[PDB]
Amino acid sequence: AKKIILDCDPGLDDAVAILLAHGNPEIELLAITTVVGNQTLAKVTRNAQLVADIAGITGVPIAAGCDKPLVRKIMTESGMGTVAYPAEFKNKVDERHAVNLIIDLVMSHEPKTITLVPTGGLTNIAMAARLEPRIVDRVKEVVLMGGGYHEGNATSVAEFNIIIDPEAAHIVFNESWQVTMVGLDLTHQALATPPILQRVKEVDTNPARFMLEIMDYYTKIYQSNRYMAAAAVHDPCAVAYVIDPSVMTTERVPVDIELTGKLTLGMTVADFRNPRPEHCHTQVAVKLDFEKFWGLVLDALERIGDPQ
Amino acid sequence: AKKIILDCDPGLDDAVAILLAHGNPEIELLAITTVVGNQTLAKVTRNAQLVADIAGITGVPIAAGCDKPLVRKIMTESGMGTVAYPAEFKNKVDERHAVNLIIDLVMSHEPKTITLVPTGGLTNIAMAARLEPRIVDRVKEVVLMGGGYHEGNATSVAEFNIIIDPEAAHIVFNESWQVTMVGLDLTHQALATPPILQRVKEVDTNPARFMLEIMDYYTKIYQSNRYMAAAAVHDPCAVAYVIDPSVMTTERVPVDIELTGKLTLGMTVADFRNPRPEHCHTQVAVKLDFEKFWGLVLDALERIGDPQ
Amino acid sequence: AKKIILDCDPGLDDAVAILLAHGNPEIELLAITTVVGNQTLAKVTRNAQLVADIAGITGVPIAAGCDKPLVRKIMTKNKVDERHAVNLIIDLVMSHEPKTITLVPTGGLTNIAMAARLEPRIVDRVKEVVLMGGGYHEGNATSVAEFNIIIDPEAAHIVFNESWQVTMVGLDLTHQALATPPILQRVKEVDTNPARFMLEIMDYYTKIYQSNRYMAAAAVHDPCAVAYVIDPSVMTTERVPVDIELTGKLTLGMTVADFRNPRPEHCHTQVAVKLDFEKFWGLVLDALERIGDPQ
Amino acid sequence: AKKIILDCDPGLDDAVAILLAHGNPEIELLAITTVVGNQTLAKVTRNAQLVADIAGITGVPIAAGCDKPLVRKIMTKNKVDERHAVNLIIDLVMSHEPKTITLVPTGGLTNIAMAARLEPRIVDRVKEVVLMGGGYHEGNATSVAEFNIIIDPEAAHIVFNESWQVTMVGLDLTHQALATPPILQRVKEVDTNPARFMLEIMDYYTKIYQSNRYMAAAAVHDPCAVAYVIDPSVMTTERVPVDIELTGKLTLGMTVADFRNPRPEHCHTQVAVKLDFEKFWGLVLDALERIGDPQ
Ligand SMILES: [K+]
Ligand SMILES: [K+]
Ligand SMILES: [K+]
Ligand SMILES: [K+]
Repeated sequence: AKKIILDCDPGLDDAVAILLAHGNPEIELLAITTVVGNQTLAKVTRNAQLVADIAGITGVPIAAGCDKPLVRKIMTESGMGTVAYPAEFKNKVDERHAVNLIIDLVMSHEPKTITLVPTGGLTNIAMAARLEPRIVDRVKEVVLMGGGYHEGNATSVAEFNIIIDPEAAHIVFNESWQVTMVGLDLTHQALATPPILQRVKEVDTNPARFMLEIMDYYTKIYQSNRYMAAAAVHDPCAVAYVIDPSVMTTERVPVDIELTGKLTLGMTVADFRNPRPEHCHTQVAVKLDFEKFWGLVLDALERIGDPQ
Repeated sequence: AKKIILDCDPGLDDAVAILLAHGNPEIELLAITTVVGNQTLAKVTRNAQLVADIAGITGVPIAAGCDKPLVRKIMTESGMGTVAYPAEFKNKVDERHAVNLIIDLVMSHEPKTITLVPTGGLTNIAMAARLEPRIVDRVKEVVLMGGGYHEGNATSVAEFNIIIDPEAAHIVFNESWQVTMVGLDLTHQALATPPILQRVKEVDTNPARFMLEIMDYYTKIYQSNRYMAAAAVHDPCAVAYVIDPSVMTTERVPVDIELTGKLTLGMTVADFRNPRPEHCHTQVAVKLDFEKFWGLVLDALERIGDPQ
Repeated sequence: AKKIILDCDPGLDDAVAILLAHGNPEIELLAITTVVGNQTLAKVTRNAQLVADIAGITGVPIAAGCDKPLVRKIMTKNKVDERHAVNLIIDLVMSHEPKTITLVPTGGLTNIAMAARLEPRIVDRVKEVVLMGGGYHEGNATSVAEFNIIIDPEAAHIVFNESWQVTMVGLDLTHQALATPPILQRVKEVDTNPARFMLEIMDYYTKIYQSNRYMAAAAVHDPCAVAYVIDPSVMTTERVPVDIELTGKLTLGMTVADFRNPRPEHCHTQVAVKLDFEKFWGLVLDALERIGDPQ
Repeated sequence: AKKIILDCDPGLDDAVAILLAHGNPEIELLAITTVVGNQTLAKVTRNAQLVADIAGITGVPIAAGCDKPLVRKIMTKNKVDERHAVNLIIDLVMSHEPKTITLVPTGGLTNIAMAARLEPRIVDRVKEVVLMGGGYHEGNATSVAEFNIIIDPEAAHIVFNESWQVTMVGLDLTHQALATPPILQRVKEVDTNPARFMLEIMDYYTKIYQSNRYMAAAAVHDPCAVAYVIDPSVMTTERVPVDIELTGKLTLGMTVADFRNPRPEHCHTQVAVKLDFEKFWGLVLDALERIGDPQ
């Protein structure tokens, strides 16, 4: 079965993550919920709509959530890359706010059956926990793509999804549900190598082309500032985890969030020190199983086929 | 008319505030919403129920809101003082969460017609703004009892309602609605002097006795640590303001909230310095009109009469 | 009698405080120390030399102390002892009997702090500390902080946290020390080059500041610190606890005082409140007369 | 040749670092400075005197520096120059040619910081700074911070922010410097009271720490700093920017390094990574031999 709710801010990675989730047979996408990111909530939502349509997704609500972080200010493109949007989408946005939507699903289903998988800022997730504390013990677990125990990108020590809303992050990590942090340390191992891209080209389906198109567009921009032999895809990793834990190793360690540091704001602070606790609701992802991971993505694509 | 929503955490002051609001003919109480305080959300809510019943209030929802602050931990009695609760209340709690309730009222009414009057931590108010940004331009204004520009109590520089949830406070003060801060600087002038208490005793109504009972109980505890000739009542002041601005002087000054200080956490930072801006959505209360203020309370009592 | 060590970052008010220090009989000026202020240490030292000459002061060593705050980046005739203010300070205190000197800082506390940490024995020989810094319900560098504290918050934290007796002559008081027209008169009619040197300075930096807007009158600050020394009776004080904010984003460098009431009996800090305009001004004036004309 | 000034807070590792400093031919030990550490300055000085005797060291001045961190509250035969480490330090640097000494701090940076602020001319005479402090992906005092940094964060901030060349021999490296059984052998077979004095100390503080749990082996830290001096080749280093966290609640005192990649060409800081166990240990050992038996 494996029922989830994908909370994301569709830029390249979220799209793959949506594709994988939609395409993998062990996942049941209950919803796609959206959150402000490096692009506005409105833009990110269209993007999600765009993907939904490409992948041929149906009967899965896409709800927009929070347009700004809890407390911090964000204080700072045509379609998605070179892909134009149709004048109108097939898939529309619900009117329930992602937050309100997440609480109902959770509360309307059996306990410990839904996994939350956030791939952007933690704001909706945080709001929902604070708004309906009951959802924290119902949820099966929280598997998120974010943070980095020994690696940063937004900064020397910090990861985007976290620095974006450190309080929401603080809320989420300190609630009691079980939390799996799939951070930069793992994700950086997820390289779309030439052989992989080739394999993708071989699938020859609209969605596969679309994927490569957006990969190409973003990769260039990225691998254009400096040099990346290859770019890594992050978000899908979280989903891959729910499909099959064994796809990476994890470590049980306490992780909390820095809200006050000048240099270390948003750092996901991990304590791998001498006595490791007996009871810890947090864990970090360490090693990726490359072949299995990319097998999963390729599989999802083959199954999606050419919808429409 | 004067439609409001009273967001409070009923301990002594909130009760008077509810009495005044219910009893004054220029106020239309749309709702009583509850928030975690120095007592748990559950306890505070009963207290509100208790008052509602004493005052003979009807058709005004009492909704419970947030049970903890946004990010901080609170990390720390029989009826209400000597007053016992009945086995069951006449007034029940809605099921809409205060937050959800505040958004509907606001959104279901004409723009700029509802005044928010928070008398406890700002958590519900903050949650609702973040959850439905639209409510910020609809609301007439926000008149809150909290803060202190030159006076603290929770600490040397800080006031309870603010130190309790500094982020919620930060959210509220930084949103764009018009905000009137009725802080310790004003409130401390609101003394229940012997003559006043006498005047209250002269009203001779159940609600008046009840008031004195709770006044007495809390006053003793308070005026028992050290010496208060008289205790001041805070919360009602906010309400008095909406009934009639002229009851106190205010000053337009920018006010923001300290979230990082070691000594100054939660301080409502006010800038009364050399060029005062031309456009400022914040203002502070400075001088109380004692006679008019206590006249208002005495009036409300006379009008409430003896309900039931 | 009073022995002091006026620590400062000469510019308008320091200058005056210096004059009043010198020209007042009950003040014995062991030394004039220098600290980086709005201006570069160098400039502040020259300045201090200028004024010294101007006041016809001799036998008072003029030492330059620190040129950058402890941790923060500033970010925006008579000679100079080779002594670094800090060492000079230490000796003077080690070199005299206990509780006889009073430290009179009128810039940031960076020499004072350094000195307390280098030789700790001085906080308990020092008679008491009297600074012109802070504001308990007033700010200038910010809504809440004052120029002297915020420049070197750590330093200030240190000083305020030492066990010695500190008297904070903050903005709350100092904003009473007005330079009003009538005053500009009796000063004018003293006719000493210093008296003039006063108004010259009073005015230049009188306007500028009044210039942005409309400080109907100006106020001196630095002197008030001396004033109190000379005659504690000159202004009122409340003994309240005081500490320095180092981490607030809005409140950095705020002199935080607790006036809440239960009041402790054992308080080593206190704050200036009400000033006796008259007494104050006289003092200043007498001193100007007394200096006469520096041969 | 190498002239250094081993700044330290003697306890187990300092002790060794001292031995290796003395007993190594290429090291010329201008002085031994002392700084408050886990122990009181006093105790740390005595200790240093003990060891000095023990090593049969003479002509090396032993000065006590600061007894409390700059701002934070700690909170929980051979004689002592009357020189305060800080002054002593300043002279030595002012008293010799440019770029000839290397500062080797192995406690908190509070004397180094103070000294940089008192006489600024030293950051540009000093050859380079080599400290045993920090951790870039490792912590001991906390998940992320190391004992030497967190003790005096400001001080460390200062040092790391000065323009001089800093080499941080942090936990990442130092946790390689293991005291393994075989090692405990060749040491045992040196048969000098110092050699013994080593294991005596090695063991007492060997167990204790291994005692809480199970440091199969122990590691020395302080020495590694010396080691590098003696032969930079002894361990690898990466030139990355490094700064000190002063305000994080979880991250205070963290040595924050940026390994992100675009890498600047003009970096004055660098970090220790891989150690040559062998080369390291030899060094230590040779030094023990060379000391022979302190007459
Ligand atoms: K994302
Ligand atoms: K209240
Ligand atoms: K000054
Ligand atoms: K050490």
